[PDB]
Amino acid sequence: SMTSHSWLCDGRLLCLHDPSNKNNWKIFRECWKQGQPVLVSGVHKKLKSELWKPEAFSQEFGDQDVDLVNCRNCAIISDVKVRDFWDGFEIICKRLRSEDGQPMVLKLKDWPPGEDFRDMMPTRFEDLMENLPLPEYTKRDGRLNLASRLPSYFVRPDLGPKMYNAYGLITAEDRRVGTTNLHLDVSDAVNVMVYVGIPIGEGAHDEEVLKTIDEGDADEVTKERIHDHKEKPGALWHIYAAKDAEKIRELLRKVGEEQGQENPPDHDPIHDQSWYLDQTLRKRLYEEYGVQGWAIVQFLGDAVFIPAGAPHQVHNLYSCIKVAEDFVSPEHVKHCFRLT
Ligand SMILES: Oc1ccc(CN2CCc3ccccc3C2)cc1
Ligand SMILES: [Cl-]
Ligand SMILES: [Cl-]
Ligand SMILES: [Cl-]
Ligand SMILES: [Cl-]
Ligand SMILES: [Mn+2]
Repeated sequence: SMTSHSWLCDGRLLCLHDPSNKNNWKIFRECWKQGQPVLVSGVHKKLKSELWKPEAFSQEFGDQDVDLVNCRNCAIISDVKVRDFWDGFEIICKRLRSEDGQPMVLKLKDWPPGEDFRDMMPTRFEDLMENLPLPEYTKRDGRLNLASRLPSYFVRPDLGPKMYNAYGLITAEDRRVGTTNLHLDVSDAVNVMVYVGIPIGEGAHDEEVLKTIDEGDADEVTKERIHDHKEKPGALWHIYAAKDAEKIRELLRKVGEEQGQENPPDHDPIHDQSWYLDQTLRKRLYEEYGVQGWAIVQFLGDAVFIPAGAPHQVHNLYSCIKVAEDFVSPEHVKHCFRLT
């Protein structure tokens, strides 16, 4: 039967099933007030799927100049054409190669750049903004979005949305690297998976993806989405409560020191955006500091709600197109205040 919601992370994470149901706020606000993330499935079924294809992005925008990042070593690839990224999104034999001659796992940096999404892609902008879940929270003029209503004593989000485009991580060694490193934001955010690209050429990569999900501490209900429903998994997230941020900074200072980094005793390893918590570091955070996170697999059409002040990291299982919008809920506005 079709139901309003279910629970992931062994009862710790709300999953809403109908992205446009006007009754969702009744389910959402109790979990949100506690500082928990929330997942909403099914947003892909509301979108014009022809607007979100990698081939359309290459055809329409391919002559723009951009920078990429090699996810395996953090090296910047400067001043290339955006088609050089998009044409290798799913076809491995078209990817830019590293010195060792392997195809690179690449992230497209800051594209569209700054606040330019609305001006460069007005039809995409309309399609996404009109179909965001929890619209009183997430729409620029929503009654529970304080983004446009606050004085300069608060840090306001930029005008969005923002696009996040990167290849999938492939090997056993890649399991220890992030697409986006551990960091926190002072605004709330909703992040929608609009396209998952399962590649070809090295097409038969199905078992390292299951081992990544399993080692990432993903729940059994999450594994039933793949095996029973054949949903396409895009990315593995770890999210931590805002109240656990200082204990995470203590762990990463101790590890920085063990590894011969020479940081002052006050430095901020979360703001630095330089760490990915692999299986070893997550176990150590739990055993040594008592801190547990939410391990979330974001499938095609899933919208992840990230509370302000919550440390989070992202590991792409396949090639992903994500679009995220920032907002300021009254529940979490304290995290963007500039005093005390
Ligand atoms: O795509 C769909 C997914 C689930 C449903 C099922 N209904 C059940 C009633 C209800 C009440 C409150 C909030 C949500 C719901 C969802 C319908 C469509
Ligand atoms: Cl909070
Ligand atoms: Cl457009
Ligand atoms: Cl709402
Ligand atoms: Cl990063
Ligand atoms: Mn972020």
